[PDB]
Amino acid sequence: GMIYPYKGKTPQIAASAFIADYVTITGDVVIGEETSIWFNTVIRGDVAPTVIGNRVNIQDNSILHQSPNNPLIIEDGVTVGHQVILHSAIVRKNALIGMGSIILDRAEIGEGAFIGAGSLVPPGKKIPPNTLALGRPAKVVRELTEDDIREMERIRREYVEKGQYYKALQQ
Amino acid sequence: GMIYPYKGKTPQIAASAFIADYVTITGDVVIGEETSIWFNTVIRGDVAPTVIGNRVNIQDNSILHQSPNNPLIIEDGVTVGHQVILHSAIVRKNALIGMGSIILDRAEIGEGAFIGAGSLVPPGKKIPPNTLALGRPAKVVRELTEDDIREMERIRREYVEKGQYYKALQQ
Amino acid sequence: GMIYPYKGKTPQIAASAFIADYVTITGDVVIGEETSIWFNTVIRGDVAPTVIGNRVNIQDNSILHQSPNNPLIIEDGVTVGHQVILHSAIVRKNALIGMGSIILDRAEIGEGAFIGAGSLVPPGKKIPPNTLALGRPAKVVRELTEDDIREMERIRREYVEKGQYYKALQQ
Ligand SMILES: [Mg+2]
Ligand SMILES: [Mg+2]
Ligand SMILES: [Mg+2]
Repeated sequence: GMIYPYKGKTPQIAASAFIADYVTITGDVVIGEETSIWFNTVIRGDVAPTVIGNRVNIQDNSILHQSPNNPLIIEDGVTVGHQVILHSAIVRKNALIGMGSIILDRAEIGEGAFIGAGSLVPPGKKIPPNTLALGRPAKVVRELTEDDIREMERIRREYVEKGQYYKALQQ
Repeated sequence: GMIYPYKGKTPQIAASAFIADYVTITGDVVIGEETSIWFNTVIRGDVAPTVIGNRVNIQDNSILHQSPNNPLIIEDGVTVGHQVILHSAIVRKNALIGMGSIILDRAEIGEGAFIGAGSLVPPGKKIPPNTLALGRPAKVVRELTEDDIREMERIRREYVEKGQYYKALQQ
Repeated sequence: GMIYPYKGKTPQIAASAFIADYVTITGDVVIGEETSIWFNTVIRGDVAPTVIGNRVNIQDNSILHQSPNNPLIIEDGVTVGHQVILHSAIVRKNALIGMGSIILDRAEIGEGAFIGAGSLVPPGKKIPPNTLALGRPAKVVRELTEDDIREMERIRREYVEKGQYYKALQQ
């Protein structure tokens, strides 16, 4: 793993966090408790602040960055799939970002919302809490069911465990 | 090059296989002879079985993973383009996956099929063998001319050559 | 950072160029003065020549490659966003390729053109200089305003400086 400062700012990573290999984190970045950053993921906090909560999982090959004056916020329990681009996005508690998705500047993903795989959420777009949105540009296609919420809950719990397991293996 | 075991399962890589730098391979994964896994690709076998045939090429920055109970099967001679996401997908012999595509769960890609760049094959979708499928979601547009099929044999064979060449350089 | 020669040709990189960690560059590749190749980017020059001008920035997780007899050309001042796939593209002076885009074989991006995020420019497609192209397939929708051009100027100016800043930390 690579850690780099930027103009006097360095990442603040919880001790329980898992930082996979070939990951790069730089600048003004805060990573919460039990959160896991998977393989080859890049997080450059050299434009605006980046705050990632607890028990969050940033899956493999993702890119997190920002545009001027637009902080990147990822609250507790969030799941972000493989190869996702988060650019100054605001991702509220428990949301899930489908793999291969691009979440643009100031777009706000509602609490518990689910973004389908391969979607593009345009600048400033707000996705209502607990809904399913997908497409390019992403549109809400329906609100979530209790079965969807159960699986989202299962996914983030699973990843907390996998992160701890891989963290151990890193010996 | 990073190899990790996962819960009792450890990657089994053929001797003639080329595993590029910054590649990560974990758990229940099996890689065949003469296949090449290119730069930054991530293959996490921690959800379900992953089997990769012989003479296969998985190009740069790809992500291979699985959903529960859905193995990831990639038969012989398959060409996986740059930065592709394969999730519990079943790719039949000699098929070609265009760069930037996303093949989702239980989606089966028929033998000799050609998935156009930037495509997204939805969960459970079956793609007829010997056909060309494009779009998001991918739709079959036509059949492959003998010329197409020969360009695929040319690519497939070419990557076995490059695979062994870079493998030599590595050493 | 990995630097590999290919079939007797080794990458020629200006001394002022910044090459981030986990970057892989091989073969027939020329990188100009002060350009910055960001984290996890892959530049494989093993099929056709690749020439990258000066003060260019290739952002994190991008992949540059070619098709037979189709050189990959990127002139001075070009900005290519995160996770971009450039395959035998001809990118003219000062153009900007939005993050998550796929620019295909023989496609040419006119001087100062701006490709919107997540776009796909099909093979052979030509984008007029100083225009905004969006979508998949991408389509020209309008012309760039005066401060759109001003912003583009600001962008490549910061990356030239940011690359030099990170370059120093690297040492
Ligand atoms: Mg950026
Ligand atoms: Mg997965
Ligand atoms: Mg290629």
